[PDB]
Amino acid sequence: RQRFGRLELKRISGRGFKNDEEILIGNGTIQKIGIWDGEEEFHVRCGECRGILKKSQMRMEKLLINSAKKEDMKDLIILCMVFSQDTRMFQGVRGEINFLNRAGQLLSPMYQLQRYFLNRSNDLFDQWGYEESPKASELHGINELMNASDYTLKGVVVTKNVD
Ligand SMILES: Nc1nc2c(ncn2[C@@H]2O[C@H](COP(=O)(O)OP(=O)(O)OP(=O)(O)O)[C@@H](O)[C@H]2O)c(=O)[nH]1
Repeated sequence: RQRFGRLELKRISGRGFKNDEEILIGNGTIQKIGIWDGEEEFHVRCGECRGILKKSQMRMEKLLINSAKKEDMKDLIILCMVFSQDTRMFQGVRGEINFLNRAGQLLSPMYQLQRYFLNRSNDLFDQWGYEESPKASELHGINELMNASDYTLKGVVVTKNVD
């Protein structure tokens, strides 16, 4: 099991293979990043929100989460978008990613990105895009307010709390 900031993950399936790549991100800077290749699925948790994450190389394919405190839902979605290394997430960077840690050093790129988008989720969501919500009975779409809606952040769905 693994941790990516407040994101907690447990592998469900697949294997990732990391390759160092130079990535040209949205603010016109080149970052060196271990890019994970391959299909992978993870149980994911952030605080009280739990879900299933499906990803492939630089692509979040699907994110299924439960209803929870909105701040936990939103952070889970963002952390999953960053963790999946989605190209839309890389392209969403506008500002600088030059955060210093409590030690005077630059955070590593993936941790810059996590810190950046948790701070500027609109830069991510505007870049990410919306699509028609699934109409499968047990799922609904979710907008940037973490409200159920007819449109959803692409690839994200929420389960209803049903007894
Ligand atoms: N897609 C994918 N990402 C992983 C996997 N394992 C670790 N990561 C992520 O890849 C990055 C590098 O993590 P590691 O190789 O485990 O170790 P690290 O380079 O010291 O980085 P940290 O452990 O996060 O401090 C981290 O952001 C992890 O979240 C994996 O199996 N699949």
